[PDB]
Amino acid sequence: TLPHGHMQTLIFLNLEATGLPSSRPEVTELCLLAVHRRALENTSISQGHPPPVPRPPRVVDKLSLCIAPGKACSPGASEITGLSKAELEVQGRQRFDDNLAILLRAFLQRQPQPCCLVAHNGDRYDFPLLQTELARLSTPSPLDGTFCVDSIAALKALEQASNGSRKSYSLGSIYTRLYWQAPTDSHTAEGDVLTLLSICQWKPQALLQWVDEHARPFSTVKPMYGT
Amino acid sequence: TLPHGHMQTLIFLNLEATGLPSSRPEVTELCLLAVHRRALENTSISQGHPPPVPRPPRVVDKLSLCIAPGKACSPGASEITGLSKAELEVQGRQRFDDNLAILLRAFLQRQPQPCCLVAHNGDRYDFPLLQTELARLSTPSPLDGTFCVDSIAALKALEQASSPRKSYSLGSIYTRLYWQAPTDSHTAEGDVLTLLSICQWKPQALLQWVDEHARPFSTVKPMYG
DNA sequence: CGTGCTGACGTCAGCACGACG
DNA sequence: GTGCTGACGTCAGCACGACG
Ligand SMILES: [Mg+2]
Ligand SMILES: [Mg+2]
Repeated sequence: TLPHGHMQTLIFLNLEATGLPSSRPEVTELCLLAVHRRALENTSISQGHPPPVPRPPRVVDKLSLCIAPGKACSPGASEITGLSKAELEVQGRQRFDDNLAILLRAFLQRQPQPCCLVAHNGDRYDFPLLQTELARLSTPSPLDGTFCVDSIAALKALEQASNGSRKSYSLGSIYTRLYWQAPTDSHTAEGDVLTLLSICQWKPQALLQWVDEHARPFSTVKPMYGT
Repeated sequence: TLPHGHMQTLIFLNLEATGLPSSRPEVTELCLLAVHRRALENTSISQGHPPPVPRPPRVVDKLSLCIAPGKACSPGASEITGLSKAELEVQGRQRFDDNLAILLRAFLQRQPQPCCLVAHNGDRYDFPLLQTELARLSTPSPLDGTFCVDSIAALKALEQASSPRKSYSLGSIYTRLYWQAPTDSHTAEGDVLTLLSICQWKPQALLQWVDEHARPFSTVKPMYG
């Protein structure tokens, strides 16, 4: 019926990095926003046209970190994120190390199981990358026993509530289509995490149902690249 | 002199709890916002009357957690924070436990040293309460080696830019500097951001003051035992 | 009876390039 | 390389009611 059961926690995830998948990129900034199932069900369903941007739930756990990469950012990436290896290193940020894994483990162990990660284009980007960054380490994966889904597929599925042109599923395109405003704090880890949360809160009940149906273990995601 | 060196990181801190010091209160929500020295110094300079609310730095490590207490919130505490033991437990939030200490340790270890906490009224409330919660645990204090200060003291100091009986509550100071109300009132993160704005008013002066007044968190005495 | 139309489904070659930083 | 899409082959379902 439901592989793995009803998800008790969604953790909304977004990464910034040195560049794109060709480039064997490294993670520059990470954000996690953990929301319990109830919290999301209790989102208000008060929708005219346009419906207002849903207000985040009161109760939320959040983690936002900047990470020094082992290589420079592409000029392109450093433009759009507002980050650079020079600046992270003059500010004393660390690499993606075992210590960061211990942090992530403890954050996740505070969330009730089962537990699903949620990232826009996460099947192709955030989950492989993270998997690579984590395999490098001496510790055991903090993400073992955790599940994951991609919000593009979620929102594609959900826009079977209505047929014009074939339309974009980029984070921004979706937000604007649904709420008729520009989103904000673009290409900062937390900012896009909050945008993502807003689009998932559009139809909470339907989303959870779909997450429950399509959730798969993080341990099956294959690394973007190796060594 | 400068008793412990230049502080390389400021961690802005704020708690919500089940009540006030005469209850033996427990922590319900906790936010840490870590900003490097340089990131503070690179804040754009306040000018004009009022000056605009400074924009937070780009580079920031942030932690926000809700925590289930072992006892009920007071009616007053629940109203003002928007949190209640019932709601925290239906949502599966945990106690302040050994695992949370590990978490906090790892967060702090990611910050360059020396490192100072900053809390509004922390000398009387946040630091002792935190000290209390930590002493209950089987682990060592994650805050060994970390320093602390109170922002009420710093902001008193800094407002002898004028030459004079004001209120030094968080909202009073903000309204005084920026002529606006602050926004997400009595949510751990909200008031941390409001605190950061305050501290970004005269970034240089503040860091000077923090360097002179930072003291070890180990010397803070618990609220209760 | 067979014959032969129709609509549903799974497959695959061909085509336009998304969507992450 | 990915990820839609339309063309094609296949198959199950359905309509015929023919005759002495
Ligand atoms: Mg994204
Ligand atoms: Mg306070």
